[PDB]
Amino acid sequence: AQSVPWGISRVQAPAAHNRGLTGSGVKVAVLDTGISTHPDLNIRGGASFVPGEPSTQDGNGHGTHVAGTIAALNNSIGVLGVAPSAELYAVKVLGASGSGSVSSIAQGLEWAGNNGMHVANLSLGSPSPSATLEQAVNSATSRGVLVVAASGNSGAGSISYPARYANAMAVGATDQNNNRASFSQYGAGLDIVAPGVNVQSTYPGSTYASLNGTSMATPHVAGAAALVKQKNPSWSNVQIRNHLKNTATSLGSTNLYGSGLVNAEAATR
Ligand SMILES: [Ca+2]
Ligand SMILES: [Ca+2]
Repeated sequence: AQSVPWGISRVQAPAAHNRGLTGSGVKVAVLDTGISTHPDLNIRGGASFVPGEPSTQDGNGHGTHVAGTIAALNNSIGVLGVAPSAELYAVKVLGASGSGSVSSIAQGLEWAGNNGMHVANLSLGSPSPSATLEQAVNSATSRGVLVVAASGNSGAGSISYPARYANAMAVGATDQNNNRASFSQYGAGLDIVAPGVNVQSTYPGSTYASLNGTSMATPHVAGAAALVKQKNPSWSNVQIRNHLKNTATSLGSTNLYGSGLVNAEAATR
């Protein structure tokens, strides 16, 4: 029995699936705690930049969960990703405690750029600016990677790093009423929002779990970006970013919502 998580429907990913767009041939790096083998996931490869964790498997759960929102397989089990044919790469930059260093994150962004990733999902933050982080972001972006990052779960009216840097697409979280989730950070730099409450996805152990956070919102956008790239293979990171905002459903102040709610139907028309 396959279920479709509410968020996947809300961004209207199955309309895009019906048009034949599933993210096929699009390479997506998940910079997180790793990704575990799972019957509803296909991992094409990856790299670890965590000291003394040479494998890319997930000892936390967060990365596996984020990965399934992007690319859970279309079949008779589990859930369904926004872009269920995307090519998933596990880039481990966070440890089991869900924490890492800017050194690790930057090395991951370097690798993504160097290995031709189209999209880099960064469901993570730093509260404090880091030059190393911003140059890493800038670097990946000039190589052609589209960097998507979580705004943060503190509830404040400013957003975390590296989401706050110009070349990273900043994603906040909405609830089932399409309101801003109380924890979702907002303010200057916010680009767009996506479902981030009660998000069911894949979890280590061959199982499924429901989590809340802007970390859960971000992969909806990463997924939607892979659909736009399959339909428009010559488009740049910047064209995709702009088209997602331009086609999003408007929710009110840009301070709070960015351009609004990502809409995969409208972006693949
Ligand atoms: Ca499935
Ligand atoms: Ca930004």
